[PDB]
Amino acid sequence: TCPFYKKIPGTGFTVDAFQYGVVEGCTAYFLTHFHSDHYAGLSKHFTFPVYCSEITGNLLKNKLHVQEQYIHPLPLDTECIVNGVKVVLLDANHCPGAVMILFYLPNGTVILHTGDFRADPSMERSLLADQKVHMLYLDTTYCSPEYTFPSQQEVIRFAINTAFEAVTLNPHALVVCGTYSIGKEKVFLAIADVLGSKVGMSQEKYKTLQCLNIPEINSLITTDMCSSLVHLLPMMQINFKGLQSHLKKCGGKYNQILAFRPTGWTHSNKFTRIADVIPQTKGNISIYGIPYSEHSSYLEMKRFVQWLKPQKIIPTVNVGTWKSRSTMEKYFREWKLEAGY
Ligand code: NI
Repeated sequence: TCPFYKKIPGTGFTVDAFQYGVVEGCTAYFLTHFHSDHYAGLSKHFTFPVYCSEITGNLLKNKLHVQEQYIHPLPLDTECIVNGVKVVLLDANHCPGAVMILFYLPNGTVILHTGDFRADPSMERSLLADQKVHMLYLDTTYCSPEYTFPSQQEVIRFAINTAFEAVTLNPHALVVCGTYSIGKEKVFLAIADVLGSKVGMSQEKYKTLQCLNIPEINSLITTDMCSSLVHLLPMMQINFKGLQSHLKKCGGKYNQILAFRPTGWTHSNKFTRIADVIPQTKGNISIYGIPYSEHSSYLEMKRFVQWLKPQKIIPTVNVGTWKSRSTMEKYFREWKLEAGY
């Protein structure tokens, strides 16, 4: 049965709660974003109202084949009424179409659900600043002090300069970027822009990108692999065997590959800066691991919460074990005592 952390008190609303069949009481199911864990259980067979962003709506319609009658897209940054209750969607700074949801309860309680988010100081000057928030449903993916990582901009700069240097040294080099869902599109779009190229990709991947309301998208991407010197491939193929295999398939038009694996955090964040990063190499193939995160670091998450001063915090990530919940509670109390709420 549907856990209390996916339920919104004193409404019949739920959030990211599609895997438990019919939730008793629920009149409206909210989807923060189009990642499989959050959408899990939704399909063309679902027949209840789904509320979400316009991008998330495009994806449900075209990829999942959810029938149009059940998709209720809502605009960003606008007060809307859903089943008699005032709501706002805000940009989560996660993947394309990802939202936080602000719920104004009839009794006067205000609740923020972050979905998945990368906390940022621009969120301190949104509609969030206009009133007190009593309860926060928080993306605790990286809620521990060892989780640091560079800015997205630092990582992109590094990728751009690296790719440009390699292709100017060898204009028969191919650049490859690994991918498994939506998110992190700026990595491959910024590399292509510096090389003057479109990004080549499979039919299924192109169809996904064509849903994302990216301006001038037709001028940036293509299914013609031949005509393009940046290719997307599944993350599972970003290894020496997979990359040599792909290189054979391209028909002798390239003689070298530079590949990037965008990742979350891995243990080598604790010593290395972005400038010190060096690839793994076997013959004419090099693989760079670059820590491009679309979740809050510890410092970013702490800042956000200390600004917001919630009366109660409800974690939505790593809640399955008592040790994790206990550890997280410890950090929330520290934050509260330091800040004075
Ligand atoms: Ni996500």
